[PDB]
Amino acid sequence: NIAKIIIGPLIFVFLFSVVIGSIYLFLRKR
Repeated sequence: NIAKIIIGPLIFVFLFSVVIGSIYLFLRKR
């Protein structure tokens, strides 16, 4: 297999997790 193939979902879930996750903190912030 290739590493890139793994980077695809790895970066998609990683980047997305951070983005969406950021809201979890923002909402708490006041």
